[PDB]
Amino acid sequence: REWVGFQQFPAATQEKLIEFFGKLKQKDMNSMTVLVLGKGGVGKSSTVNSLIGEQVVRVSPFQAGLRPVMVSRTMGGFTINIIDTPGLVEAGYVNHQALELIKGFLVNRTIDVLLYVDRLDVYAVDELDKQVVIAITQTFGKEIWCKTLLVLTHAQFSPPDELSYETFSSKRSDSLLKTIRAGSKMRKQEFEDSAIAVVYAENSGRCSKNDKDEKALPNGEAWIPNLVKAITDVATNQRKAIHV
Ligand SMILES: Nc1nc2c(ncn2[C@@H]2O[C@H](COP(=O)(O)OP(=O)(O)O)[C@@H](O)[C@H]2O)c(=O)[nH]1
Ligand SMILES: [Mg+2]
Repeated sequence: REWVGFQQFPAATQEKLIEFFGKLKQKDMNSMTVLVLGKGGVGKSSTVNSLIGEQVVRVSPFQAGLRPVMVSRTMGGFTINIIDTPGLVEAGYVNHQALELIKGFLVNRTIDVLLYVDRLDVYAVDELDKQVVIAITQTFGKEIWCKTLLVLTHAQFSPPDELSYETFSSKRSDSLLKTIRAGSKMRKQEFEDSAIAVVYAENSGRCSKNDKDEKALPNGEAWIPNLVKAITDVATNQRKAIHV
């Protein structure tokens, strides 16, 4: 479908997205496919709707047995495909049936970028997070991690008491990255080489805006263009995409 949501982005965001997608088109990539994975309730669907700028997937405090969905939008000969998914944990365990459904849904498809999504405003990683990584590695292979971005939602979180945002967020992202390294079995150099970048998101209607009317992080940066910059970076990193 035509990309109506694009028209609703502020000019400053439009400008950046055109630059990013324009770079892909120059390399004769006239489309890209983004897979989104995560536990339930972390804002996967919300982040998808933020990226498309339309209500294309269902958001809810409760996890609906639901199926993967591909949302596709096209503009000036360029097409973005984003695959939203059911959560990867159920009742304190990894949901392997969800993973198999997702994998089944991906047959024949080429995945340019994985977004592995979790919340910023969480105080610990636990064994379940590592098991989610382990299961993703078993389903798609170790190589998925060289095409992945860690996306942390609820970025407008303000930590309690004396704690700085920067200390809290660097600890949260570090702990997750170390979990990815552990669950993927990657050696320290191998892991450094995968170069997994951390991107922040705030899907709340109450998100701060910068002075160009763009949804902004506490540092003032426009987060939707940041995330698109990171996606298009990974899409064109010349590591091989993920075929299933
Ligand atoms: N404050 C805030 N709430 C969010 C954010 N992302 C999602 N939510 C809320 O968290 C709940 C789950 O969101 P959803 O997108 O359905 O998560 P999913 O199960 O991972 O697909 C919903 O009630 C959303 O409104 C975020 O960045 N900030
Ligand atoms: Mg969802």
